[PDB]
Amino acid sequence: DAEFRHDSGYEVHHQKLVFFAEDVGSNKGAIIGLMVGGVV
Repeated sequence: DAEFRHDSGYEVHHQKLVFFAEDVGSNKGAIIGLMVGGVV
């Protein structure tokens, strides 16, 4: 994700992708909520 306004930062070799996947996994919950609607 944007660690700060989509700033640059390769971080590491591929562990960066691993972390991204985790972010994604968790996010899904909030994502569904948004799809439904905040006031829904």
